Amino acid sequence: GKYFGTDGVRGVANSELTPELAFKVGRFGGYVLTKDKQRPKVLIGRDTRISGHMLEGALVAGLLSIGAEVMRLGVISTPGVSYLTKAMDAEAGVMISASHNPVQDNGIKFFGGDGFKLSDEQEAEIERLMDEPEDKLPRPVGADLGLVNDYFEGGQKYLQFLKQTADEDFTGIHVALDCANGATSSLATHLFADLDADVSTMGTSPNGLNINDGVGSTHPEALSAFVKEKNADLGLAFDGDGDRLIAVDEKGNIVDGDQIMYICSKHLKSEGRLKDDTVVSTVMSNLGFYKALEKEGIKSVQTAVGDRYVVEAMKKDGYNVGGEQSGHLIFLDYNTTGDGLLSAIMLMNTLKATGKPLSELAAEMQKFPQLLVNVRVTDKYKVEENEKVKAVISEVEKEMNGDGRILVRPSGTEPLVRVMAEAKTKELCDEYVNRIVEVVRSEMG
Amino acid sequence: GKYFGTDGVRGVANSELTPELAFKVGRFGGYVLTKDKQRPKVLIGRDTRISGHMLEGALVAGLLSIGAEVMRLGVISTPGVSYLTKAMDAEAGVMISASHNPVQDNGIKFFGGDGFKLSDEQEAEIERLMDEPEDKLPRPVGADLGLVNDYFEGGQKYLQFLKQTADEDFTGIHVALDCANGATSSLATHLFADLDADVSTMGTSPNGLNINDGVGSTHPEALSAFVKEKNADLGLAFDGDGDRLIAVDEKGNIVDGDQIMYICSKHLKSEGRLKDDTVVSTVMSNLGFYKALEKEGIKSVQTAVGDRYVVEAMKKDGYNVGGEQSGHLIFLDYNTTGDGLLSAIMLMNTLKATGKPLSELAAEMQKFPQLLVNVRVTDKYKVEENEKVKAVISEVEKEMNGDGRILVRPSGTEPLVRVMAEAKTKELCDEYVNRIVEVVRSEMG
Ligand SMILES: [Mg+2]
Ligand SMILES: [Mg+2]
Repeated sequence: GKYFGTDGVRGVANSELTPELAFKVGRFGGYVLTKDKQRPKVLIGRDTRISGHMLEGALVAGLLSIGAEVMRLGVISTPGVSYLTKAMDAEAGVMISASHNPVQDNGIKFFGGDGFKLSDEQEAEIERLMDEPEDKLPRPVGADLGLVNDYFEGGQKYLQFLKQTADEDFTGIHVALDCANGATSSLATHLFADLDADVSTMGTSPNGLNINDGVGSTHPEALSAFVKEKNADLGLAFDGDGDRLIAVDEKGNIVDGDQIMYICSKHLKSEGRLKDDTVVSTVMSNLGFYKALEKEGIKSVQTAVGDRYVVEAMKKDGYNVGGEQSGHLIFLDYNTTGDGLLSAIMLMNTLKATGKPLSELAAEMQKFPQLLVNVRVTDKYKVEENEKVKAVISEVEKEMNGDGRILVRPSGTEPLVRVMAEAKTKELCDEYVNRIVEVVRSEMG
Repeated sequence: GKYFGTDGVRGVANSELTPELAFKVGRFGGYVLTKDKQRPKVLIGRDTRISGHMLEGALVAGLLSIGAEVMRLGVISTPGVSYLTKAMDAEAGVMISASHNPVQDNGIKFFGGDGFKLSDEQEAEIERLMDEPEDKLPRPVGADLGLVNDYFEGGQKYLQFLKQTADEDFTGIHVALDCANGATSSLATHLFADLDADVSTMGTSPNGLNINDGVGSTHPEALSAFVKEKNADLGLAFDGDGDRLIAVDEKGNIVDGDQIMYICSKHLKSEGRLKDDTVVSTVMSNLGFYKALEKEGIKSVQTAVGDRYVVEAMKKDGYNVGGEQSGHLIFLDYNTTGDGLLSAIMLMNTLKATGKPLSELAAEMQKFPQLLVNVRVTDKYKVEENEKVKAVISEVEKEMNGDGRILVRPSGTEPLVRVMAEAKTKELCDEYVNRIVEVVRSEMG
């Protein structure tokens, strides 16, 4: 009924996301794409998950059973697929991965020919075919059967395109890489060695079991240690499929996606390349990122959470740069989806154009402290309105006067509500939250 | 109910032999083998059929969904699989091919750990699982899932083993190869170039569509032309999966499996290596092959048609050499199934040990002429007994007195009977058949 969430088709591999489903996906999916060509060119990529092989085989089988021309890519980052499908006029690109999730999980994600996600009505038709119980789709025979020519060389192409967006050799910079034991493990090390940086690596020994196991964008603490240990200029932590980037300065502090977006968009404005000097972001972004934008004369468009809205916003009005705090950054001049390595190169560009250390460049955006307090309440759903709670909030907001932010949303999992403040100091956070919290306890408990 | 015929699982690819079935085969097949190891090592090979890829993917998926360790071999001859599985203590070997059949057809064939076909009771259990409508077999998750390490280097191993059975370099011999555009296309050319023979090739440009297309063991007429055209010492014509060999002499005449068996078994007797100086063959063999055996003091055991009986016979009583007229020859000292390249090397061994041309060596076995006549009859099933027909046959037989043979068997397809004589001359054939034929017309018509 719905197999395509916001990440395409996800599940625990073999339990929920069965090789049986990956076959029907590939078989019906290639049908929906058979309205263009009747030999649609389709690219498959995967990350280093052990189940990728089981799913790639079953999925490739379905694509060849309706006549699609299949191009195995091997293990490559999701950006690589997006770039490659558009750069080789393919009708689609599939990526088998579950990003930063644990190893038992896998997923199937589709790209149409433009390098963006598959159109929402195309995904619709697929789902409507997978709920009929009788496959009456064609079964080509003999030479009408699908044909496979592998392209394990495609990584080298994507690599050479990234290398061409480097403004100059990164000589003299000692960089440390955490590749999450995932899709970027071989790509990243070849990319930065080839730009003549000094490269120390970790999380680059994938074996099908160890993806995002205390490594990668979402477990940056290890890379923090490894940078201080090897006295590196910075650390780069991609996630399992290479669409996120989180950095680490020479002093070992985490540099999140808000700060990277700041650092780079300010670099692009400095070169005339940021278009309309605007930057698209989500509501997930820290208040002091907007503050830092106004102080550098960069307008901002804010959207709802989710890659699809950030990219839709940039597309409508020609925007050059977008991103979320998670490390997902889109440089629409170069690639149609978030690209960890691309982010990394723009970051390195800034490091060598300004000669400053990454500590200093991340300083120029002051993050506002946040504070969460969880109030157990009897019925968490009748606080949306309340003359005493909704009042104390509006009071607290205008008092802040744009140098702070409130958010109160009932938990879904549990019988409690989450009160969260951003302010310019931890102490303003404490009081602002405690005002709202103590009147919430006045009703429920 | 029965999916495993004498060639394992055959069908037209995607119509009858669907990627769906290849999945259940791989999934249930690896289960039946999970009673040994619970991570059974399984080898897959294939020929150059375009559908091999679709079936290999689906089949590999099923093997990984019950935890088998899968070793893709790439394209390799059926002998290669048999040799390799036994030489690497694997629990099974799968070969995806349909031999000499047209390209739209494919098949799945299983080898147990000994390098012989899977035990007949193991194949039984598989079939009994594929007729239950509810897969309640395990579904390992996470690291319990199957694991794949490719071994495309395995051809080079099989190649180096064959190269070690060559009694000496084949220098000075100009050999022509017809590889049917199949599994032996890359193996054969590297093997004979490496033994320093002068090598002309044809049917070695496979593209997934052109397997056994007027080339290979069963269409030898092209290789006949190509040998005369390039003035070669001999031609070798393997079939689609490399288990058959048919040769061609310098004058362009076909040398069938009876004659190869003769030529080689006489060579092995000459070196003390033919064991009990016996040779196993089928009833399909030409009468003058037996005659030629008695004249060289080689005993013979004769069996029913089918690889499985020839190999069972050799196994019971330790026999060294066996084979059918089709080119399928077993050299149990070296490999557990028919091996085209192996046959070829034994043949080359003889050519260089005796210095004679292949014309002369094939001369020493005089084939008896055969003759078939087809008699339309009203009910072809009441000639098994007939006082007038069964009498004229016994008469004709004892007259021949062991220098001839009769066979009369009703056609299945049609309303007629086939009368077939072997005699020492075409004229004895003509009369012997016409006697039997004219009394058959005396009843039916
Ligand atoms: Mg991701
Ligand atoms: Mg064969």
